[PDB]
Amino acid sequence: KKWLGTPIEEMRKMPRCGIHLPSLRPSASHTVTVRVDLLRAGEVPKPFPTHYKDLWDNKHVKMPCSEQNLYPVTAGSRWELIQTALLNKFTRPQNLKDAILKYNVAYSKKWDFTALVDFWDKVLEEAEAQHLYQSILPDMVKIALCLPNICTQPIPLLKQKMNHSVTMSQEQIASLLANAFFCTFPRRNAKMKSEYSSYPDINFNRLFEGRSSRKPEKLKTLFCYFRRVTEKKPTGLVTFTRQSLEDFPEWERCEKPLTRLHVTYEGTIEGNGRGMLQVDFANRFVGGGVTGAGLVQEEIRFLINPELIVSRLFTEVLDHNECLIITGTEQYSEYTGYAETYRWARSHEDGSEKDDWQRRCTEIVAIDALHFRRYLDQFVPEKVRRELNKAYCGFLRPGVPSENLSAVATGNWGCGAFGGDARLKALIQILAAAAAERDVVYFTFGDSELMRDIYSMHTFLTERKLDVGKVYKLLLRYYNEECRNCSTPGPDIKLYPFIYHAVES
Ligand SMILES: Nc1ncnc2c1ncn2[C@@H]1O[C@H](COP(=O)(O)OP(=O)(O)OC[C@H]2NC[C@H](O)[C@@H]2O)[C@@H](O)[C@H]1O
Repeated sequence: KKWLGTPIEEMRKMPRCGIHLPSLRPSASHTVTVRVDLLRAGEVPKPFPTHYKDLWDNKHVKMPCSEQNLYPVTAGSRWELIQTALLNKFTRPQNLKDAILKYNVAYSKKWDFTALVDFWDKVLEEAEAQHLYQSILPDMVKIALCLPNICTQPIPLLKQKMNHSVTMSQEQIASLLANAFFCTFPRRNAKMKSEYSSYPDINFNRLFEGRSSRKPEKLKTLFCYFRRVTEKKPTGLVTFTRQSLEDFPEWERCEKPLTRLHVTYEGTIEGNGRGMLQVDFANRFVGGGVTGAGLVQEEIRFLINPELIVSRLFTEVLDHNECLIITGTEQYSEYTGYAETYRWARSHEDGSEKDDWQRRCTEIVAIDALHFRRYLDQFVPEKVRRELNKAYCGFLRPGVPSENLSAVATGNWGCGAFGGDARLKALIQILAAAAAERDVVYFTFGDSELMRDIYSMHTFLTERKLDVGKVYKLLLRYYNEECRNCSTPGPDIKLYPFIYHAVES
């Protein structure tokens, strides 16, 4: 049997479980960059304000089209330099390289474009390369240079400790990412960098470097997205929300019961978690190394839903008590394989429903697990409380009643690159969801024994009526009784057998 637990169709999904969405209006906590009054279905949103307003300070994104974006000639407008550079024709890779370097002269010998030249000549066919520079690259420049006219409102930086949302259009995002592709964002490339050292990289320069055989598949995935939005302008909105909690459960005395579980070894979070809160196994610098090296769960999601990539422009590094909730992004590509075997399969027509704010019903939460430098560290109670607290922040929607919350679609969070133990992390998530009072759909990603063990454990704890606080205390018991006074890196018994034994006595 390929799944276990509650049947998947008894789990709450959006937009069916949701409360009627109230009128979309700006707020001290909500930035909205489009004309709400003119917002209609299938209609490309209008910007608000109508004409470019500029801020060049330490609270908002520094835009390439700002008058204060200067370069040494006397002080010259780098924006005029960007327009000059890109309005040239592209016949070969060198002409895009030389164009991008005109306004990034400091990095003229730190930036390699080997992956791009190979993609242009070797990987793509002639009719594919010809279509790239005669249609796709020109149409990318048009939307990039229209940034002033499309992004009229300053975009606020989502800093540590801020509970704030920014609601933006897909066309606006299209423009920003087009600018990112051409590496136009100022003050965002420094290594010794001061101001944006706590933000992820935004400019795409590293997408052209290296001799990795997966660089072309990243380009294909992004050029699939760019080709799409260029041809037919997208009409949706995307909300990015930074959540930062101060009051977490007192886990040891939490009387809340466990909730329902559906767990399967077939399918994926994105493929089979439609209308559910889909977890992104993030880096605290959101997006990971999507714009560079790195091609695992987060990056892949960031590439097939590239409108997530723009979050890197305004999202400060996540502290332990924080997550980034992105609602509205569209999936543009399909893929095969994973990491070194990842490949772009084809375009994907997203058939998701949209809400009263014209966002696609796709909620993604970025929560960073801890990167454990050795296996035994994660069982230390403070590391357990941290991961619980991170997941709990990822799942909790205060302001929404629990019966109006979808299930969470998640998986082996923290247990790939970050060396976590899936059984420990599964239980952590199940406990987090229970505190947040939501159901869990778990994808073990091809692992059947893990599915059985997770189900059996959930069932055992449910039928003995043990609450969050009792299970938490068992985890603290596991460390003290079997991990603390431990001879070699491994203890004499694993977590699950310990729980079974300790509860049965
Ligand atoms: N699409 C999908 N669905 C469900 N499960 C998946 C999927 N893709 C991968 N996985 C499973 O999740 C596991 C964890 O993936 P990984 O990307 O290693 O997550 P980590 O949290 O360990 O890694 C965090 C780091 N990696 C990329 C980020 O930028 C972080 O720096 C991985 O081993 C797979 O078993």
